[PDB]
Amino acid sequence: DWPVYHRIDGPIVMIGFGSIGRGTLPLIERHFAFDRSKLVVIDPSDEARKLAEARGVRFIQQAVTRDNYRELLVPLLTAGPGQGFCVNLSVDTSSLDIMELARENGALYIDTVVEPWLGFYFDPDLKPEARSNYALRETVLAARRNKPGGTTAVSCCGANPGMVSWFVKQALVNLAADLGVTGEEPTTREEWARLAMDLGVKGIHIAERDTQRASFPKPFDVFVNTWSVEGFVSEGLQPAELGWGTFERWMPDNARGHDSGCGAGIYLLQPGANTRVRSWTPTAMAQYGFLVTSNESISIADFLTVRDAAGQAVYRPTCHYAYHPCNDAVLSLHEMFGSGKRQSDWRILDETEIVDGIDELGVLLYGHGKNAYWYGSQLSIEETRRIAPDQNATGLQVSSAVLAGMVWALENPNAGIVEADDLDFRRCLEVQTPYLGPVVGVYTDWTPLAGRPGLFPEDIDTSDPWQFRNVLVR
Amino acid sequence: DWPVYHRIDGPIVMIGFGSIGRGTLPLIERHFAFDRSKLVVIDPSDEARKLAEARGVRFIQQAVTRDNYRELLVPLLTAGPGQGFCVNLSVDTSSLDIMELARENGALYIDTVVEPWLGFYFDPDLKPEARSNYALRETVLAARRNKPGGTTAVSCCGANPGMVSWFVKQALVNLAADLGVTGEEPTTREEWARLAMDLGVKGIHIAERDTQRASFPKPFDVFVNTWSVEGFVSEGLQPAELGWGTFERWMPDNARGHDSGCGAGIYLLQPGANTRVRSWTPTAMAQYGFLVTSNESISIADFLTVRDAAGQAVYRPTCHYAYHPCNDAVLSLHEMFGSGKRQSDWRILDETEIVDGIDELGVLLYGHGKNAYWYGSQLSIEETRRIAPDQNATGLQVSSAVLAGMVWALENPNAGIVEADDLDFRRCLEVQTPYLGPVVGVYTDWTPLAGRPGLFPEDIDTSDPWQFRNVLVR
Ligand SMILES: NC(=O)c1ccc[n+]([C@@H]2O[C@H](COP(=O)([O-])OP(=O)(O)OC[C@H]3O[C@@H](n4cnc5c(N)ncnc54)[C@H](O)[C@@H]3O)[C@@H](O)[C@H]2O)c1
Ligand SMILES: NC(=O)c1ccc[n+]([C@@H]2O[C@H](COP(=O)([O-])OP(=O)(O)OC[C@H]3O[C@@H](n4cnc5c(N)ncnc54)[C@H](O)[C@@H]3O)[C@@H](O)[C@H]2O)c1
Ligand SMILES: N=C(N)NCCCCN
Ligand SMILES: N=C(N)NCCCCN
Repeated sequence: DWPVYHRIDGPIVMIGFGSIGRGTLPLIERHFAFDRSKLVVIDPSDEARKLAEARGVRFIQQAVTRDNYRELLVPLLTAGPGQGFCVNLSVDTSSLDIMELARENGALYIDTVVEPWLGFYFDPDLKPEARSNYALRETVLAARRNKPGGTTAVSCCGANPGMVSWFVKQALVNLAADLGVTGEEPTTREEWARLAMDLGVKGIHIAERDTQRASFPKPFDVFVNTWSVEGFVSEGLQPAELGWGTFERWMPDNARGHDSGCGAGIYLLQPGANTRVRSWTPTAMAQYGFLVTSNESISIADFLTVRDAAGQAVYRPTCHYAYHPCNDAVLSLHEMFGSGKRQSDWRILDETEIVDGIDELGVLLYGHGKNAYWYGSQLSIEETRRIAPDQNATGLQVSSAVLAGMVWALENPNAGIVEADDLDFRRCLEVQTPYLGPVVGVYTDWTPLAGRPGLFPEDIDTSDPWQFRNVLVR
Repeated sequence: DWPVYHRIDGPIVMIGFGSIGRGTLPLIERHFAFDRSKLVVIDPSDEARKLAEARGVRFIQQAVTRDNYRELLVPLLTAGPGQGFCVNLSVDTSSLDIMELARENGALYIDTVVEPWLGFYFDPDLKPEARSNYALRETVLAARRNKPGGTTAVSCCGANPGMVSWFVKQALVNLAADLGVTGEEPTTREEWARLAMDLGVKGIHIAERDTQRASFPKPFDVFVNTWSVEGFVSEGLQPAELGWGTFERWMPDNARGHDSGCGAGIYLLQPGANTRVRSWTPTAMAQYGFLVTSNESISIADFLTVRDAAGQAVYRPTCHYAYHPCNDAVLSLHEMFGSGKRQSDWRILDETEIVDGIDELGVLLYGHGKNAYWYGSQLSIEETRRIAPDQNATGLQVSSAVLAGMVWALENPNAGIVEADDLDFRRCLEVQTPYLGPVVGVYTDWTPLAGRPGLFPEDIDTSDPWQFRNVLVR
């Protein structure tokens, strides 16, 4: 039977009951021991309420806001008798503020994104830099510097960001082993960064192809996706953003850096979901991905940075998302950007509405001696239905990563604010792997210069195929 | 009863029996009197052979090539009694060479495209300019100069190019009445151009939205379209191309012109089917179109050119395609350009495989006192099935235009080499309109600057919304 990993000796407050909350609830019920009445879900949606009622769980129909979050969450999280867990799977709420509240009150915390309070992105006074995930992540890093240690709070532990950080570590270990380099895995950040450097990893794509197909044709003026439409659209309209590698010799005119922080990132003055990059996955082969911002684009690049004695970064990989979402989402983006406005309506594909497909999600490490190596999950919708209810393949990759992060936090409850790169990757993947379907590593000789130059002149760097100059669709 | 317009007393030689041939042959049988045994269909494919045999129509299973076209076609064209008609609906054949052969032998000719002999576009020696439809059109214009008058040959008489030239004329007439511009209806090229000038038409999009949806989900590694995949892909990989208006104040760095010829065109050093433009149709509202080259982009701009005494152009409209193909074609393009190569397979949607949708195809005239005006056809697949067999809505707009061109050529058989702009638009529309479904004019206040500037800085021209600088997606 399914492993029960830990007892939760206090309230479980789930904030948000959308596609991820719905997929995560049954895993929490499955894998943790707790009096069922300890769990309560908070979401303003009527649709969410009706589903919660059907699932028999306590439900509070309320939006968490800057104005009410303390009066609402403090009593719920401290109801006792022991340590509670705030599982934040919402939109429109401040990850940082909720995380800091949980910590102040001794509750564990996890989320899958650094989200700001509602209103954040449509303020007519926020410059593009302030919209970036770099900036948002810096608020979390600052919180950690201000209050080191204390109760564990796991930031950005979904599929991506989240799981993909563990994939990068496993991929680095495999690359070394495949070269016949034996010896202990790295144990410190510095050792991981040096392993990437020593293997000659120039960069990393979070290389995803979602092939889930709907049972109905795409409706006009409806945005369709396999996870949050609101969240995807919001992220898609943020600047394109990437961790910026030391090997890069060119950036677009509209690229910008940051005055402060870890130094690992740049962003482009254009929306990520309307920015294409040339990339590759095992099922897609060569494909376009969208250069949508993601926390791990920065966090992984930062994590794998090697500095000289003077503190200057001398090695860092490029890192960014190369996302090919489901066909209906591709059409939805073309519709949205073509119209200049959000569709009037949206829907998230339910497992009952998906005829077939997988969410192929992995990390593509490139520039090393074997050119490119993709490592990740090929979870199908059919396998998903066999192993976890109320979600599609996209959702299960996320919900199972939340499960893994929750197990890690319960096992390591005094670790302070941590990112996915800080967790024990082997333990997290041991928890998650039952929900990931095939997890495979595949080498390819494909590069962004395959078939180039073609019929027209192009500004390419033929000496270094994986330069962003060659990857970016221009 | 359907009108039988004329008797055709000689051979009817149909070159190519793909999607358009299959839709055109029944209209030919319906609307012309002739002995059925005088029709001959030539196509290399077994698929076509079986379809022609099912119709009891004479079939020759050959590819027409530069090597064989004279020995193959001359006996067919001249079999008598009296004047034959060459109906060229093929790919991979030289429109100019076959046209010249037909003329030399006194046969009428019609096609829907200026196509080169197979091998043309894979010539790695070929400079981009030589790939352009402007160049191909110039070979036809030079043929007309070399041999003025003589037997009628109608070049590029499909839906677009073809029918849309007639829509431009009607739209100009409608604009003149709605704007209160007095004067007799034009009856010469010079008068038409002067009317466009007087109305202040800055430019024209061939503004198309195909909403035909398939009964099956898009297959991986299959290019799906509603008409020729080979043709669309070929055109899609040609340079983006447009008739270039005198009002334009900016062109991109990768734009180029021509050293000779009519002067009406530019092209961009990038593939047209991977070039997006901001455009509009009544059903789509604001949308992206692809800037795919088309003969009429040049022919309409040229036709509507006003010159001073020196022969310098003082007015000319911008004119180009802004094509939003069916959803499966949009996905197919993303797949093809993302992979850097043609899919392994392709299919053209049969009417039996289309669940719903329309081919909304018109002309969007902009820059005048009522901003923008769209005029064209909203033909649905349902209406298509009721009125014509063996084709979808895309096919019927094309096949009915070929019918109109054939009627016109029979009534005007010594007009020499002509384009759709040279034909009597009222007579052609009188023949075609029964097959076009709703034909409507719609004004809109939309402009390419709607919603702009937005979240990010953009290199726009705020002085004049319709500038190509604002239309082109960068
Ligand atoms: N790291 C990853 O891999 C990953 C993957 C998917 C989603 N996410 C993120 O997880 C979150 C949930 O995604 P989803 O697919 O479930 O989204 P969703 O849009 O399906 O659901 C979001 C839910 O939040 C609720 N909500 C809105 N305002 C709220 C408020 N003020 N307080 C409480 N709840 C509120 C909505 O009613 C909705 O049910 C999103 O922020 C998304 O960006 C991360
Ligand atoms: N102006 C317009 O509106 C318009 C619209 C659609 C198509 N077209 C053009 O019309 C033509 C026909 O389109 P379609 O949808 O029927 O294309 P299709 O791809 O369905 O059919 C093309 C046919 O040509 C045949 N063919 C190939 N090589 C040949 C050769 N050497 N000699 C004779 N036949 C040969 C093929 O076997 C096939 O049956 C294409 O060139 C296309 O570009 C124009
Ligand atoms: N990483 C993002 N920008 N969004 C969340 C993506 C989740 C789909 N695997
Ligand atoms: N005009 C072209 N480039 N191709 C022909 C398109 C026919 C779709 N109405």
